[PDB]
This record gives sequence, C-alpha cells and structure tokens, in this order.
Amino acid sequence: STAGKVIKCKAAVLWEVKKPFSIEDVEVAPPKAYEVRIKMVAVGICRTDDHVVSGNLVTPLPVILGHEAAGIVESVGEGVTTVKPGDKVIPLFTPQCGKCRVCKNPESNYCLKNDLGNPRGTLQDGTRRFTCRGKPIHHFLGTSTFSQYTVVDENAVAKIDAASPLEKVCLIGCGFSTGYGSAVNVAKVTPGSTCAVFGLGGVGLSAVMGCKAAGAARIIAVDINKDKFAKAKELGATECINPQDYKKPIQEVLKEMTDGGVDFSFEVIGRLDTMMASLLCCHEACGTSVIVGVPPASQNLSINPMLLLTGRTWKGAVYGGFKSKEGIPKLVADFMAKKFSLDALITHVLPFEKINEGFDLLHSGKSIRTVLTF
Amino acid sequence: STAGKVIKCKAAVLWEVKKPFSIEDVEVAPPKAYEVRIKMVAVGICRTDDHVVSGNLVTPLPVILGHEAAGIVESVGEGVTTVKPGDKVIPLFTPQCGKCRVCKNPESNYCLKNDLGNPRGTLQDGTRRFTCRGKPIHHFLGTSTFSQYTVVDENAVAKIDAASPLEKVCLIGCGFSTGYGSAVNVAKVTPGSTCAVFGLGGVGLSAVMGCKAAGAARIIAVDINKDKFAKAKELGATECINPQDYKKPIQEVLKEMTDGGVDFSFEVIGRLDTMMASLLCCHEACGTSVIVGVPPASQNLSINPMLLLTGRTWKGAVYGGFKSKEGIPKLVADFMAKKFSLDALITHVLPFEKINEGFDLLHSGKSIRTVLTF
Ligand SMILES: NC(=O)c1ccc[n+]([C@@H]2O[C@H](COP(=O)([O-])OP(=O)(O)OC[C@H]3O[C@@H](n4cnc5c(N)ncnc54)[C@H](O)[C@@H]3O)[C@@H](O)[C@H]2O)c1
Ligand SMILES: NC(=O)c1ccc[n+]([C@@H]2O[C@H](COP(=O)([O-])OP(=O)(O)OC[C@H]3O[C@@H](n4cnc5c(N)ncnc54)[C@H](O)[C@@H]3O)[C@@H](O)[C@H]2O)c1
Ligand SMILES: [Cl-]
Ligand SMILES: [Zn+2]
Ligand SMILES: [Zn+2]
Ligand SMILES: [Zn+2]
Ligand SMILES: [Zn+2]
Repeated sequence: STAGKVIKCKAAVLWEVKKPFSIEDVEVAPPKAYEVRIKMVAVGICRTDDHVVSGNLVTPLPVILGHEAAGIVESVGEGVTTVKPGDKVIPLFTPQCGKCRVCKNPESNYCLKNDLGNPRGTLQDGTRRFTCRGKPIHHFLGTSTFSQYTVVDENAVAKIDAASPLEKVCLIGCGFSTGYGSAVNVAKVTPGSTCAVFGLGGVGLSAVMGCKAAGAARIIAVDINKDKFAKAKELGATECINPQDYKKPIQEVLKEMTDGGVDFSFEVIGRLDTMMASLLCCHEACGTSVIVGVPPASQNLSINPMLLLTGRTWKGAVYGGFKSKEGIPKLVADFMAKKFSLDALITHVLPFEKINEGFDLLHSGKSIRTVLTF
Repeated sequence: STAGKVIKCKAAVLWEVKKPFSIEDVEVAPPKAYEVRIKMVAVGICRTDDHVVSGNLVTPLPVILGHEAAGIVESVGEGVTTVKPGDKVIPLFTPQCGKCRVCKNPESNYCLKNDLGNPRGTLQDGTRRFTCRGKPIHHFLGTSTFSQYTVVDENAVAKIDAASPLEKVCLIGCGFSTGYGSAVNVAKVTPGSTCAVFGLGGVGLSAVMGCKAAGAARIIAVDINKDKFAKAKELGATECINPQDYKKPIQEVLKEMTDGGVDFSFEVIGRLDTMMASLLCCHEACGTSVIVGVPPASQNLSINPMLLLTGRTWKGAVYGGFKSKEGIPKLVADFMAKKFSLDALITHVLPFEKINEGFDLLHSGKSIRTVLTF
C-alpha cells in the first residue's frame, strides 16, 4: 500500500510573500511515532492563510499553508492509539496535548504545544517532513493541508463520525468552531442580549449563528460590503448596517442605536480601527468586547484605561474557546443531529488546482467560504 | 433644632490646586425632596481625594472633597422612605438609583446618576447646597464628607447597623469595599489559584484579604515601600516583592516565579507603567488582570492585541462591583458578625482640624488609613 514508504504527491507551495501558490510535486516522509499521515478529501480557504501571503503574519517560508480540512487516515506511527487507518479525521490547528498547565485548566484551550505564538514551522519534535526540489519545506501550524497528504501529531487530530459529509464538515476545523464558540463560549452571550458582529466572512457569519443560538434578542451586523447582508439576515442578524453610509463614527451610531452601547461586541476581521470601534461601542458599564480577528504584526492600539475602569471586559481567544480534540468531535455530532447547518457559508467548490482562483474570490468579496477538493 | 434651615459649620475648602485646605465656615442649606443631611462622625483619607488636590483627577473648583465616611442622620427631606433621623448611615460615592439600565442589570453597578463620569460638582438635581463667603462651593462625587454636616441624595445613602463603631466601619464606604470586592466579585478568584496584588495601600491590602477569602493558594504582594510588607503578610500575602531589588523587569520576575504567570493580577496604585506590568504577568492563556487604581487624567497605554488573543481577560470596576445600597449593609452585617477585622488598616486617627497633616502622612508613606474624627 503506501505505508512505511515516502509518498510523492502534489502540493501548493508559497515560496515568497505576495507571490502565487505553485502546485508542485513534493515528497512526504512517513509518520514517526505518535504522528498520523492523512489523505485530504477537502480544505476550506480561511483568511489566516491569506495573512501569510500578504505579509501580516510572520511564519518561516517556503511553506505549505492550510488548516481547515477533513480527510482519511492513511497510516499511523508507532504508539498512535487514538486513531486507526481508514478513519475520517479533522486536523486541529491548536493541539490538545492533555498534559500542560493550559490543557489541565477546564477553561483554557491555547495549549503549550501550539506553534501559533512563536512559529517554528515544524511538527512537535522540531523536524519537517516535506521535501520539494531537494529543499526542506516548512509546515504551518503543524497541519499544512494544502497538500494531497500531510503528517500531523496525534494530539492535533480528531476522529469524527464515519458517516460525515467531509466537504461540509471541514468548516468545523477552524471557521465555524471559532465563529460560534466566540459567542457561546468566550463572550457567553445571554438570552435577551444585544450584540454587534464586525466583519461578515465565514468566521464573522458563524459568530452571528452563535449569538442567535445563545438567544440574543438583537444582532446587528457590520460590514462595508453590502452583498454579505442577505446571508447575515438569513443566518440571524436582526439588522445589518454599512459604515460608509454615515457621517458620524460607527461606534457613536451604534451607541445611539442601543441606548448607550451593545451588551456584547465581536471583532472578526483583524484591523486596528475596527477593534477600537468595537471596544468603544459596547456599553461602558456592562459590555464585553471580544477579539477574534488577527492583527498585522507588531501593531499597537493606544487605549485610554478609563475605558475599562467603568466596568468593561476586553478579551480574546483562539478557536472559539474549544479544547480542540474533545470539542470538535461533539460539534460534528451536533451537525449530524441537524442541530445547525453549514450550507449557506459554502458559496464555491473548486478542485485543489484552482487554489489561486479561490484566493482571488476571497480578495474580491465574491465568496464567503470556497471549498477545495482533492 | 436645625431641622428646617441653614447650618453654619466648619468644612475644609480646597479653593485651588496644590494649595492646602482651609477649614472655613460654610453654610449647608436644608435637604430638598429625597435628600438627607448627615452629621459626620469620622472620615477616611482615600487616595482619590489627593488626586483632585494634585490635579490628576479634575472636577469643578472650589469644592469640599471626601467620600469615605459614616455619620448620624440629622434630617431627611420630603418623600424619604429609606432612612430616618438618628440612624447610622454611610454615604455611597456611587448611587444605586434602582431604575436605570445599569441598575436593572444584575451584573453591572456603575449607575447612571453618578458624578464620576463627567463631574458637575452638584447633587443629582443640578444644584449645590453649600456656600462660603457669598460664593457657592461644589460637591465631590455627590458626597463631600470633609464637612461637619453634608447633604446627599436618598439613592446614595445606606442604613447600617445601630451598634456600628463608626470610626472603624467608615472604611467600608470606599477602601475596603473596593479592594475586597475586586477580588471576590470582579476577578472572582478561584480556590487554589495564584494572585498578584500591585500596591499595598488601604485598598491594595483589602485586595490581599479578598484573595485569601476566595481561597487563592499564593498571594504575591508588590510594593516599593518595604514597611507595608508585614501587614500584607499578616493579612494573607504568602510573599512580598519589591521591584527595586531586581535588575530584571518585575513582570518577567513574576512569570519565572509562577510557571509563566499569575492566574489573577490587580493594579491598585494608578500608574500606567504598573498597569502594563500587571497585564503582562498574568498567564497568556488563562489569566485575568483587573484595573482598580485610577489613572492620571488623559494618558494612554500602547498595547498589542495579540496579548489578549491567546486567552487574557482585562477589565475594570468601581466599588469592587458591589451594588452600593444593598452591598454595603451586607458587608457591615458581616463585620458585626465577626467575619473580618478592619483594625490593621487604620494607622492614625487625627481630629478633623488636622486634615492637612493627614494628607502629609499619606504623602510620606507612613500611613495605611488615617481617620479624621469630629
Ligand atoms: N482567533 C481565531 O482563532 C481565528 C480563527 C480563524 C480566523 N481568525 C481571523 O478572523 C478573521 C476572520 O475572517 P474570515 O476568515 O472569516 O474572512 P473574511 O476575509 O471573509 O472576513 C472579512 C470580512 O470583513 C469585512 N470587512 C473588511 N474591512 C472591513 C471594515 N473596515 N469594516 C467592516 N468589515 C470589514 C470584509 O468585507 C469581509 O466581509 C480573520 O482576521 C482571520 O485572520 C481568527
Ligand atoms: N476604582 C475605585 O473604586 C477606587 C476606589 C478606591 C480607590 N481607588 C484608587 O485606588 C488607588 C490606590 O488606593 P489607596 O487608597 O489604597 O492609595 P494608596 O496611596 O494608599 O496606595 C498606593 C500604593 O502603591 C504603592 N506604589 C506607589 N508607586 C508604586 C510603584 N511605582 N510601584 C509599586 N507600588 C507603588 C504605594 O507605596 C502605596 O502603597 C488610587 O489610585 C485610588 O484613586 C479606586
Ligand atoms: Cl446653585
Ligand atoms: Zn482559519
Ligand atoms: Zn497542552
Ligand atoms: Zn441607576
Ligand atoms: Zn475612594
């Protein structure tokens, strides 16, 4: 079969920043102990991957990006007990090692074995597994799903329902579990709330579904692209507004609308001005503002600490607050039970070879999520 | 009998910034509808008062400062149903109007009628009640307790216990409520956790007490004044640190000491530099940092949003999140029920006439709380 042998397949490699992806043949070494090689069936295009092309998030190049995916277990290394070949699995971009301080706290999820903070670009043992033209190729968040086969650590992989529709379910890998857990787990939206969500992409639009599920009485959706509004309405927004229509700042407009500010505001975009506008617009004495978007490297916000003393809560979180390995299995089971649907978010399905066409649909706001099939 | 008209008494008026107080004769008009005129037994010098002297906190001048206090009710105005003459009372620096958005929400306590926000220096109906030399004098935070008599709004007064030692219990009116409540209500310190408290003043040592009441397993006290450590220890701090003994930044020292950071950090001082060190030293994936101190007017912090994205919660609160008319009696009842002792915090009891001396003690660092009696 292919077990124990080096595979040679196609993969999209980013050799330089602001350059297109090159689909090239690469060699994928076999799984060492406690690692798993997976065969990718579908991958979503998330904006974090774009942040590396653009140059906003620094990671060592050349690299194979990608992290929102679903596929089948091709082989397991020595010791892997949690999954067997043939199993359907989702690769997780934040490991749940189960043994660190973070993993043992019932409420923390940014495990210490992650590669998000200070990116090495390897797997958890410090070594890479992709070669292309003799050159060693770097990993990304220890998942690198823009390849036909990838090797991930065992604690970064979830085994999900064998009957799962893999080209729907890959969204639970990042975009959806993030969007919805922001509302339900991080901010902890209460029935009757008033919430604002800035940014209506695949992750922003799942924060709307999170608030609706929470029983929020009013969801205001903010975006400069008015074509996203119909979907936001369809998914739960009570109203959608576009900043460019007004002459006064969007935080003043929202305070004027909500009797002095919302109860919960979420920033799902990644830029400084919207994070500030999102703090300023929650109510001064009972609001919580949650940061979900990822900022450009080394950018600072000037905050007036008096903004916090009156009673505000400012906080952020990775992956919607989900412990990755326990969290994702259950969220896929709820999908099966028809507890929530994921169809409205997928607006385009393309073969993996068209990855660049997929990134261009994101750059024009023609797409919410584009799925790439292998 | 005075019930009915103007009283002439002594009060310390501050007519200019950085100029000493002057105990002068002022006239206190009788209480209007829903107001109360109180006879002052004892007042605590809190550092909020000195921020107005210095100019760090602005409010309209001339003014009679003071807010930490207890007295006996002389006459209540028409319509007053909560208190009656002869009752022991504590004026609250933050009203609990019972009817606004904030007041209706079970979490929030910063009532909308407060004068902390934008200071007018009047009572809730827009007018002043004091005169001195043919000129009207302003109120401070609607309480103005550095006067033998003062007039307050009914929703800013609490009826405490008849047998209450008004020279001890006056601390509950600000210092104790603030610091203890921060630990037990805003941060919500968990049994077994590890807290750090920056600032060992009157409010700061009350935070040490709350962290021990919530069950924090390690309470690290930070102060550049070594003479405060003994009391910190006495009250609960498992260890005391002085940032000048180090050649490395205090937040670094602290992370190295706690496996990457503290669970709960508190800044009870008011400098921007220490607010920064208090965010940085709590653990990036599970720590909560709380601002208690009041910052110098109009200064800004430059922070990186990534400090929050990993898992940090940053917040502020006033009155340790206690809702003032209901909370303050509950605490006095627990004091009377021998649940805690306010003894260690009082270090000097001077007669009111020596108020300028009490401010000097503060300014030299020899006092935790100085109580002025009438
Ligand atoms: N914290 C996490 O775990 C986590 C996980 C995944 C993604 N993210 C980050 O969160 C964000 C999610 O974005 P996405 O993946 O859903 O894609 P996205 O690019 O489709 O979302 C951006 C959306 O915000 C809108 N927008 C752009 N500028 C705007 C402005 N000035 N005001 C209002 N709206 C504006 C765009 O029109 C688009 O609708 C990204 O920043 C991604 O980097 C964070
Ligand atoms: N938010 C509120 O509800 C509320 C209520 C009461 C007081 N306060 C504020 O809390 C703060 C302090 O209260 P307090 O009454 O106990 O005052 P305080 O002056 O007695 O306490 C300040 C402490 O900080 C220490 N300190 C000063 N500079 C330091 C530095 N650079 N590093 C470390 N330690 C240093 C001082 O030695 C002193 O012990 C003040 O800012 C007051 O305005 C706020
Ligand atoms: Cl007047
Ligand atoms: Zn993503
Ligand atoms: Zn871990
Ligand atoms: Zn109120
Ligand atoms: Zn005070």
